[PDB]
Amino acid sequence: AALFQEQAERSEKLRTESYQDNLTGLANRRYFEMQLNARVSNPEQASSGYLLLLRVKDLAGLNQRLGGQRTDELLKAVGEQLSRECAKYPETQNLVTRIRGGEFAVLAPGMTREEALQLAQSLDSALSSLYATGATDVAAVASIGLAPFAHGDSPQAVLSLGDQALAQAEGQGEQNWACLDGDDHHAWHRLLDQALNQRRFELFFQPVVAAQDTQLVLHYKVLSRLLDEQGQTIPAGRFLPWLERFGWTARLDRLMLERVLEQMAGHEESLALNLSSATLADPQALNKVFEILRAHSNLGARLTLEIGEEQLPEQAVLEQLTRRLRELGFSLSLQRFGGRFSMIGNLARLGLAYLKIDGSYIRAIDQESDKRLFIEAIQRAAHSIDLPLIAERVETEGELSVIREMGLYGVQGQLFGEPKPWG
Repeated sequence: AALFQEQAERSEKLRTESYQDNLTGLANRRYFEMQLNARVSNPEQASSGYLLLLRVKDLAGLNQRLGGQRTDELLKAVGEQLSRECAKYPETQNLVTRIRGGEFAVLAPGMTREEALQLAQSLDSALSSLYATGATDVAAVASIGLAPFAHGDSPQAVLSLGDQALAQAEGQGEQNWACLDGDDHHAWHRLLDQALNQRRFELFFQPVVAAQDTQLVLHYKVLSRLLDEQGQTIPAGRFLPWLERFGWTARLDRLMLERVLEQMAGHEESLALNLSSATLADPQALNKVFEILRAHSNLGARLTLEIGEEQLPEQAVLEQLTRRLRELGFSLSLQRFGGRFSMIGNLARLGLAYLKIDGSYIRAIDQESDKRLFIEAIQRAAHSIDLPLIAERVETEGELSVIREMGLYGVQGQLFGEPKPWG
């Protein structure tokens, strides 16, 4: 509709003005804090990783010697070099940010120490091109700091050692980057290859219930758990980066889908299951998926496939993708959605089942008006195309009462039950 188009635009303007750095087009400090806050807390996404901080050298002197305009161009050029170098690490998607003046930050969930050293050094070399270019007249260009973080670290503390790493880089008149002080890489490689071959991944399930009546179950989200040697389960937050590191995500998708379709035959409930970019990229993996769905036409009305917003293929592949699924009787949704409509585009025509809102916007939504205001704008656009919204990571009675007020369709999170075994 022209109505959708207009509502989506308001929504984008609000997203951009709220969460995007005007100058560079990167994310801003608020978005980075929201992400750091949330991305250090949930079991499904990587526990550990690295924070990278980057500080342009002598910003004030540059402004004085080169002028404000020439300095703004350098800042954008720095932002662009940072995007390029981080692109190699798909987990940094949407987490490349400009904090203050000449200070940038990137969060890299799951990144190993070896990878962080590689990024530091490749970024350093990249940025040196900005001196050769004359974009800056400081030969050193910028200071870089890397600091590790784990699940359960306070965001304040993570920023603090990011700052120490950065300060350590500075006291070295010599060397622009510093990394603060596997494994075991080989154990994960063998653990995972075997586990896949042996089908030793369990299905866990988390209820997704109606926001407007929490006793009513909408579907169960399926989550993958790895068994250890003692039949203990390991969370996806820990193993998934390794699978992606080894390039085995598509293997898990295939195993998970066959297993889910086997288990659905014994009951009448609806389920949802991830479909990774890994599966979507290899046409041979994709076709096995269609093959597998064709054989289970009967279950299509009960299974929704979910793609992460950060893993969306081209609108073209997306459009045909929803088309093939619809012919098989299976439905498609987005999860981790952050309102990037200029990236979905033809959304109105996809006939998606729902959009699940990234838990980062939901956390503390009863206490942070910018989040509440942004989700309301998304609900406005979605409402006009009859596309329901489902909030992820609802943990609090306060968050839930606000989601109700906003008239959203669904809610999921600790408040309603953790991922557990079952039917």
